[PDB]
Amino acid sequence: TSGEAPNQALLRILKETEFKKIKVLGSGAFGTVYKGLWIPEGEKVKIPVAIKELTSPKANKEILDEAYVMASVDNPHVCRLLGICLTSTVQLITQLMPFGCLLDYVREHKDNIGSQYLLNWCVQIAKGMNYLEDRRLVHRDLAARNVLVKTPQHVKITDFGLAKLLGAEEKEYHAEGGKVPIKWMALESILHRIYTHQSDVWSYGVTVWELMTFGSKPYDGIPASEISSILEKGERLPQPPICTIDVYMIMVKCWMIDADSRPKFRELIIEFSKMARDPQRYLVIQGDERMHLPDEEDMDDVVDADEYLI
Ligand SMILES: COc1c(Cl)cccc1Nc1c(-c2ccncc2OCC(C)(C)OC)[nH]c2c1C(=O)NCC2
Repeated sequence: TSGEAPNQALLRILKETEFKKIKVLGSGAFGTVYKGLWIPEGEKVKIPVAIKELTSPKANKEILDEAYVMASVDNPHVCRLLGICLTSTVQLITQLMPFGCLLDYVREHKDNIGSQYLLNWCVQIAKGMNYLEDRRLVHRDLAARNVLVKTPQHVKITDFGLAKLLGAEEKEYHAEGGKVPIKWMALESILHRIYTHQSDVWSYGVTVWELMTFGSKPYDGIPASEISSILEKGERLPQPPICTIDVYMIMVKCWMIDADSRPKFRELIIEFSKMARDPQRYLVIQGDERMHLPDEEDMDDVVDADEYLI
């Protein structure tokens, strides 16, 4: 009948014996993440990987939903699923992002982050979000904590546990009850549980505010049950001190009540790319012009996953 295109994505199932040097990397609401070495047999390659797990049939169902979404994405600024491992519990395997999430990175390196890096990150995140929109994918959980740092010059979008695939001709996603990041959601999402690419645009604006404040908590101290009425009165996140009106105006446009009046991700790319050409004209950072950002036996055959294809 009618519908979409066949999702001919490949789901790689990896043997447990192909993973070495598994060390814990962090745990939390996302589950627990390990780091390790994926060594495909017959291939003189060692690939640094991260391994994620939430053994309930509930958890296995949700982790497979995320695998489906990630196996269908291929973009330099979106985390790529290398495969799944079918052991006691189902694990996801992805490229190792050695610098962690961007929220922790900007907090740790506040005094060595310049306008060039900040505006470049805004370009890359908008490029990934625009790609997800091209695949008719609403992320529904865009935040600085869900952006990972491959290198200081290269970031990728992660965590697709809330992501939904909009059908053709379908414009919105009507969610149900469940814990949702209220301080990153558009008002129509908080009020009516409606999510679109334009509601992701709202979350993009909050994510940019996170970076421009070097990792400040949005509405710090406000209970989540108050965010709805505060947004309805017209209140928004304040202008960060390093932000010119040019950059802050872009954030304010992401928080418009009219979802169609918010900028498109393809437009966020264009605007931030212009500003990244003259970064000190749009971000005012103390000492910006004087800032720098960056095993052994494995080294010989270590290859990053971005250079390991099929
Ligand atoms: C969804 O993609 C993945 C797949 Cl398939 C498989 C494994 C991990 C991810 N992604 C995530 C990493 C991560 C990914 C890659 N390398 C390093 C990382 O960091 C670990 C840590 C704990 C320091 O977090 C900053 N971290 C997080 C996620 C995530 O999903 N939600 C929030 C925390």
